[PDB]
Amino acid sequence: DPMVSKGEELFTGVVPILVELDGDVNGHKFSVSGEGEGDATYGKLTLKFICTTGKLPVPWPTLVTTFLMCFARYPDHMKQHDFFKSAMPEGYVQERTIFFKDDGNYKTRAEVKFEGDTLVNRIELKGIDFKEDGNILGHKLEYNYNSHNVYIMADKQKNGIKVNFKIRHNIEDGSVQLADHYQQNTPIGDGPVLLPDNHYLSYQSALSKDPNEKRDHMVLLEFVTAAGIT
Repeated sequence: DPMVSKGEELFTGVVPILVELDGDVNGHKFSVSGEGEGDATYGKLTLKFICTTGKLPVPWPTLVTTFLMCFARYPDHMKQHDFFKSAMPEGYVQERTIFFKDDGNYKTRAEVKFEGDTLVNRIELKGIDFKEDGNILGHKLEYNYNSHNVYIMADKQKNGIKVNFKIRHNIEDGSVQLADHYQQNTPIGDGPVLLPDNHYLSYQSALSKDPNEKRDHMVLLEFVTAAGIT
């Protein structure tokens, strides 16, 4: 399939990844740069994020979804459902609103595209209506991450896809902080793109630290596989 092959060819190997985020949460201004590589053949990503403005004013875990769906492993039997690679190299806009229960919300707009051999994820994030002493600005979340599937649906009107999913961030008392995700993606380019039938991506995420790193940071190892059309 010559259409589907174009975007596929870009992901057959290990691809360098650049992430840039510019953020403001309740007037806490911060920037994060991230680097690593992704191997979509295996749905694998390896990333390290640095807060370049000092201390991250929010928990790392809350930014994990915001910090690369083109790196999912879509099985062969599902290749006609891979919107994300089909939009490449011209890329796609990923937009979200993320509602933290009993707290504030994040609004994000990201451009995911190739710049030569590097896959770039450029993000702006605005956070509003957060409680200073809430779980987010008060840093009350565990430094870990639960496995979640995420349900991709076609969004014909936007030449694109939508996603809604809920993340549960474990708290230091057995409580969970919910983060209700609404997401839309649309091509940057004008060309044909795949419009999938409903399916989902399964995510597993592990967070760690680098002993040699003195800046505030997050090491992220992720695996992501498409499923749900049998």
